[PDB]
Amino acid sequence: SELLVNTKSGKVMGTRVPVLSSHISAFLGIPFAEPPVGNMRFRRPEPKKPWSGVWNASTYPNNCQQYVDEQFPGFSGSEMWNPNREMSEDCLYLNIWVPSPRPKSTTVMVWIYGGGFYSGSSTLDVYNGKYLAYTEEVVLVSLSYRVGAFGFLALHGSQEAPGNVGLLDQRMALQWVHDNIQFFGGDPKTVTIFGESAGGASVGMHILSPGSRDLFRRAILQSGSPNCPWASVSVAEGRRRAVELGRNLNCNLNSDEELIHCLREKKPQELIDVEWNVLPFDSIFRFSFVPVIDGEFFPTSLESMLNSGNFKKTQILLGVNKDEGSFFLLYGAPGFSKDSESKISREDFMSGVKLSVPHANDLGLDAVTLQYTDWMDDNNGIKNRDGLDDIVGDHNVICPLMHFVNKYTKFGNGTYLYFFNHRASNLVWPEWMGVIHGYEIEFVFGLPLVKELNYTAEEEALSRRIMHYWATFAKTGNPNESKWPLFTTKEQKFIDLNTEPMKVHQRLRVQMCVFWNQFLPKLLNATAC
Amino acid sequence: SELLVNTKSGKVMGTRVPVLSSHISAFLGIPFAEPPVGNMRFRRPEPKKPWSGVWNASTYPNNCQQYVDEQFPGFSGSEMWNPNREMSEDCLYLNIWVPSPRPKSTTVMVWIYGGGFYSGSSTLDVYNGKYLAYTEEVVLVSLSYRVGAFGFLALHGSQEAPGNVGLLDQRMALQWVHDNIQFFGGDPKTVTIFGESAGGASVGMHILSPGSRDLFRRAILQSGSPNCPWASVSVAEGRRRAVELGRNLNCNLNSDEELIHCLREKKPQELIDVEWNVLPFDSIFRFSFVPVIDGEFFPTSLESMLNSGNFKKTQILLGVNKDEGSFFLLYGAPGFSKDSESKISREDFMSGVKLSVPHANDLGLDAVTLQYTDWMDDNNGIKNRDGLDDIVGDHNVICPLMHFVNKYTKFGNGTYLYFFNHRASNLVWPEWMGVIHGYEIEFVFGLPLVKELNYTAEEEALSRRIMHYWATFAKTGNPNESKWPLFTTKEQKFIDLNTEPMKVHQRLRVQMCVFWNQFLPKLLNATAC
Ligand SMILES: C/C=C1\[C@H]2C=C(C)C[C@]1(N)c1ccc(=O)[nH]c1C2
Ligand SMILES: C/C=C1\[C@H]2C=C(C)C[C@]1(N)c1ccc(=O)[nH]c1C2
Repeated sequence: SELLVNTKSGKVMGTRVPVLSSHISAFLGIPFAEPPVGNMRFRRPEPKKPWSGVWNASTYPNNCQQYVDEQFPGFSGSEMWNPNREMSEDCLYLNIWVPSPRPKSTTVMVWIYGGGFYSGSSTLDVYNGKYLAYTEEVVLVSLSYRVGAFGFLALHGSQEAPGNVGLLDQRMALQWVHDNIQFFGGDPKTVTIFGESAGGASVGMHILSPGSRDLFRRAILQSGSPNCPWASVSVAEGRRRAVELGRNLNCNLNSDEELIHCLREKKPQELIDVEWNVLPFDSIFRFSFVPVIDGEFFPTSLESMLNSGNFKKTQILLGVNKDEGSFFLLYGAPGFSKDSESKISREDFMSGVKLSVPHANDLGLDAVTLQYTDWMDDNNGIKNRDGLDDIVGDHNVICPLMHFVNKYTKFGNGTYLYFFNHRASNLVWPEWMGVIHGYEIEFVFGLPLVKELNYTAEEEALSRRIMHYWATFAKTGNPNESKWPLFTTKEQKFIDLNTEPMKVHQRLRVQMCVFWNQFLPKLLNATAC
Repeated sequence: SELLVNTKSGKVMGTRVPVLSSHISAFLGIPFAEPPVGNMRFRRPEPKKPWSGVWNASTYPNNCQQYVDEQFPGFSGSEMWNPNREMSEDCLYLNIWVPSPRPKSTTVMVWIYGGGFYSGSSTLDVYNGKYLAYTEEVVLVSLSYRVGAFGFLALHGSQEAPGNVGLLDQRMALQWVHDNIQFFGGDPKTVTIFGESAGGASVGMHILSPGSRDLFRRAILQSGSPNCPWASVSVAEGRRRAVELGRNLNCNLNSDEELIHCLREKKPQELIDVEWNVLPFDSIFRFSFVPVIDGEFFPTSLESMLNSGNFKKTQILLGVNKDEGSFFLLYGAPGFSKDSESKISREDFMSGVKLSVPHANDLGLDAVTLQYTDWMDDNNGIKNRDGLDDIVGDHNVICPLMHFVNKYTKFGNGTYLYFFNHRASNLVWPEWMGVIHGYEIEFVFGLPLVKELNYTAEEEALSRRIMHYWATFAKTGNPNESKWPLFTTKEQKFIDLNTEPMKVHQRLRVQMCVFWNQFLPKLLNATAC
C-alpha cells in the first residue's frame, strides 16, 4: 500500500492528505529517538529501539516542552507560532510528506524549525510541508528537537547534561532520514536541510560540526547563521546559566550531579517558568539556553572554523528579510506597542540601542547611535523606530549572516543570497513592523496557494516561484532551471524576492555590516585595554 | 588737506588712489610699533616712539619675513598670495583706506590676514581695501603681524621669547586703531575686526583674550576659529618646537637665553629654511609656530573659556567655504596634483586620512575611514578624493568652527553663519579643488567689480552683496538692512552665499561634526586607557 512503508526501524502506516485538488501521503510522528524523559532529560539522544507491528503515523506528534507566547492572547499573528499539540518531553518525532505516487528516488528537504532555540514545533500550520511536497515533488521531512533547557542546558564536562543535545536530536533525525528515506522515495544523497532563524543557525552548525556534514547534501539558511550573536555561548557562560537556573529552583549547587539530579526532578513547567531569569543582561534577541562552543560538536571557535575552511563545502542558499528587528523590539523594547505606530523618543531609542547591544561599553553604544542616527532630524520618532529596527536586524541577523556568506563563499561550491522584502498583504501585524522575521516561511511553504487564506495572485505567484527556487536548489545545487546570480566575494550579488520583477543588487548592507563585523568589535576590544 | 592727518603719533601724509571711476585716500604703511629687529626679535612689540614731520604714507610697507610658496612658480593662483614687497623684520605697519570726502565718524573694519600663522601680507592684491572702503563708505584698516618663528616662537617663561608675540602685534595695531582712527573718520567704538583662516583664528582669539576685548566692537571670522586643531599649541609643545628649531640651527641648547641668543643671531632666512622641520608629525594643515595656550594671552584652555562664557559677548558673523581641504591635500597629500583630476586610490586615501588626522591611533584612523567611505563603491577615486577633501575641511575648519559657534551663541549677542559655495568663474586652480580655502576673500574685498579681472555679472553681484553684508554687519551688528536668519543653537540656521538666490539651511554638517566634535575625541580618549 502507498501508505505502508518498511523502514529499518519497523513498519510505519501513513495517511493520505488532500492538497490543491489532489493528494499526497503523510507519515506524521515517526519516532527517531528514545523519548528523552526521566533520567534521560538533558542526556544525548538515543536511537529508537525498533518496534514491531505498524507504527500508526497518521497524526502529528507532541511538541517539546517550551515557552508559550502569551503576549497577545487571541492574536493569530502570534499564536500561530505556539505549540498546537500537547507539549511533552516525548516529542522527538519527525514528519514526512511524500508525493503520490511515491517517487523512486527524489529530492529530500528536511525542515529545522527555529524559535531562538527556546521554542518551535514541527506541527505549525505554516510548517505544513504538503504544498511543497505536492507542488515540487520532493519528499519533505520536518524534524523536531528539544528546545530550551531541555535541549541546551549545558554543564560542560558532565555526561548527564553535556549541552548541545538539542543539536544532537537534529543530527539523530538527519541520521534516521539518511538511513530510511530511500524507502519513502527520497534520495539520501540529495538531502537539503533548510531552516529559519535558530533553524538556519542549526543548519549552518551542521555544515560546521564534523559529525554532521556527511548526513546532508546542501543547505538553505533563512535569517540565521551559526555565528549570530544569540546562537551560541561559551561553555563557561553556558555553565553559569545552568547554575542560575538551578538557583531559581532551589537546587543543591554543591555539584553538577546534584544540580542535574535536582533539575531532573523539576516538572517541565518549572524550568520554563524561570527560563528567562538567567540571561546575563537586560537585552532583546538573547535567549537562555543555546548551543555551547564545547569542543566536541564544535571543534573550536566558529570564527576559526570559518577562517580555516574547516567546514562542509557544498552549495548553500541563504538570505535575510527586510525587517528582522521589528518582532524583538515589539516584545522587549520600551516605546513599542502593537496597536500604535510606535514612534520612538530619542530617550527610548537610547534605551533600545542599549537593549540591542548588551555587551557594549558606552563608547560602543556611542558608536551605534552615531551610526544609526540622522543627526539632522534626531527627534524624528519614525526615523528612530526604523533606525532601531535596523540596529536589531543588522546586529543580530543581517550582518552576522553576511560574515558567514563571505567566509563560506571562499571555500564553498556555490552561494546564492536573497533579500526578502515583501509584506504579505494579509499580515495582521502592525505595518511599522514591515517584513518580519519569520514571514518568508509562509511563502517558502506555499500557504499563498490556499485561496481561503486570502493572499493575492501576485503573492501566490511569489510563493510558487520561491518554492521552485528552494526545490530546484535542493535538487541541483542551483536555484535557476532572470538568473539568480551566484554570489561571489568579488561581486556580492544577491537578489530581491518580492512580487515585483526581481532585480540583482550588490553588497547587501555593506556600510552597516562593516560597522558591525569590523569596526564595532575592534572598538570594543580596543576600549578595555 | 584730505591726505594730511595728525595722529597721537605724529602727522601722516597719505595718497589719493583711484577706484571705480572715483577716488579715495590711502595712508599706507603707518608704523604701529617699534621695528622688532635685533635683540627685539621674538620680544613683545613696543609702541612706536612718536615722530615729527609728516610720515610719508604713500606706499605699501615691507612684508614680514616668511615662507614663500614656490610650489608652482609662475602660477598666479599661488603667487598671488606670496609677499609682493621686500620682506623685512621691520614689517609692523598698518594701512588705512579712507573714503573721500573723509567721513566724520564712520564704521571701521580691521583686516587680519591668515596664512596658517606662517605667512601673510597686508599688501596682497586681494587684500586691497579700496573697493570696500569706497563701495561701503567704511574706513578699512589692514594690519600686519609677525608670522612664523618671528611671531610665534615660544619659550614659555622667558621674557625674551614668551610666545604669542604675533598676537600682541595684532593687539598693538588694534590699540593704535583705537587711539587714532577718529582722526581719519573712523569711529573707534564701531570697529569690526575681520579675518580669514589664521586671521579668523586670530579674531576669535581676541574675542577670548581679556587684554584684547575692549579694542573692538564686533567680529567676522572667515574659515577659522580659535579652536581649530592647527591654531594653537600647549606651552610644552611650543617649547619643544623652539628647541628643535634651535637644534636645526646648531644652537647651544644649554638654556633658553643661549638658544634665544643663537636664534637672534641667525639671519631671517635661516629660521625659515628649517621652519617646517619641527612639526611633530607627518601631517597636512599643521604649521610650526602658532599661538601657545600660555596662561597670559589665554587665561586657560580655550575649551574651558568657551564653556564658561569667559569671552567677549558681542555679535559675530562667521562661516566656511565648501571645500576647505583641497588646497592642503594638493600640497601635501600623495596622489594629488594640480594638472590632473587627482582621483585617489584607496591606498592613497588611507595615506591622506593618516596625514589629515596625525594624532589618531589606528582605531581613530579606522573610525575616520568608516565614516568617510562609501563602502559600496570604495575604489572610486572621485569619491575618495572628495571624501578626503571633506575629511581635511571638516576636521580642520568646518567642525571646530561649528563648535565655536554653538559655544559662543550661548552667550553672544547675535551669530550669523554663512556657507560659501561659489567657485569664481575665472579661478585658475583645478576644478577638483572646488570652492577653495581663501577664495571668498576676493568677493569680500570686491575684486569682482574690476571688469579687467573678468568675473561675471552675477559674480559682481555676489561681491557687492557680500560686501554689503560685511559692511552692514560691521555698522549695526546685523548683516540685514531675504533675511539672513540669526543663528540660534536651537534652529541652527545659516545661509548659502552664491550667485543663486540664497536659501537658509540648518545644521551645517551635523552628522560629520558630531563625529569630529563628539565621537572621535571620546574615542581617542577611551582608547589609551
Ligand atoms: C516570527 C516569530 C518567531 C521567530 C523567532 C522567534 C525567536 C520566535 C518566533 N515566535 C518563532 C516560534 C516558533 C518557531 O518555530 N519559529 C519562530 C520564528
Ligand atoms: C588659499 C591660500 C592660503 C590660505 C591659507 C594658507 C595656510 C596659505 C595661503 N597660501 C595664504 C597665504 C597668505 C595669506 O594671507 N592667506 C592665505 C590663505
